[PDB]
Amino acid sequence: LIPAPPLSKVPLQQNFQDNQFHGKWYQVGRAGNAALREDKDPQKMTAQIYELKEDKSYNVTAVRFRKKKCDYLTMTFVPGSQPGEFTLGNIKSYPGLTSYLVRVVSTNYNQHAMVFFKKVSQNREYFSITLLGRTKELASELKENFIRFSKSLGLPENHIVFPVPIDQCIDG
Ligand SMILES: O=C(O)CN(CC(=O)O)[C@H](Cc1ccc(NC(=S)NC(CO)(CO)CO)cc1)CN(CC(=O)O)[C@H]1CCCC[C@@H]1N(CC(=O)O)CC(=O)O
Ligand SMILES: [Y+3]
Repeated sequence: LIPAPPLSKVPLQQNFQDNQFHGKWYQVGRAGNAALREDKDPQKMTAQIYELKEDKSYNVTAVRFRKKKCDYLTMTFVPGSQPGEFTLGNIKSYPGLTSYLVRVVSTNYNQHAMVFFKKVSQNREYFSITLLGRTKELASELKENFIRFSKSLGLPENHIVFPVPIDQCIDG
């Protein structure tokens, strides 16, 4: 594990528009401070649906292709006073999770987004950054910008992964 960065190093998308951020996003890139993992099984891409609710929170559902079937997980992001920042609803329901924070760093809403996550699980602090795309593939310039932002946070190139687009489940 590499140290979580001070929030002052993590920008917040100016004038965040929650109703433009809703809908389907693909995780085209991700970088975390965690385990690094050896595996001759390539990482498959996942999709996330940000469902904006009446209480202004998002029910975020991710889906992955696993054991020949589709596997879903939904988490509720509760808005803070600063637009684009969130905390986790019903944290007691997640075994081991004691702190959780979300910050939308940047997005143009119709193509891409970069989201920062910081959490404490079983007394260890983890953080990650994801590159979301409206499509499964994004321009090399957006991926390089994501790579340099991840680096700016102290993450080495080998912690950065661009999951392989697949057809199963995520075209949901
Ligand atoms: O985020 C993705 O798109 C791929 N993720 C992996 C990754 O980031 O490397 C998982 C993928 C994922 C899919 C299905 C199951 N389903 C299970 S646990 N299902 C049973 C377990 O049997 C529990 O409900 C059964 O239903 C678990 C894992 C989904 N993640 C949760 C995770 O990483 O644990 C997302 C879940 C929805 C909220 C946003 C969240 N992450 C968004 C992000 O990283 O950009 C932030 C975060 O991870 O804190
Ligand atoms: Y995730």
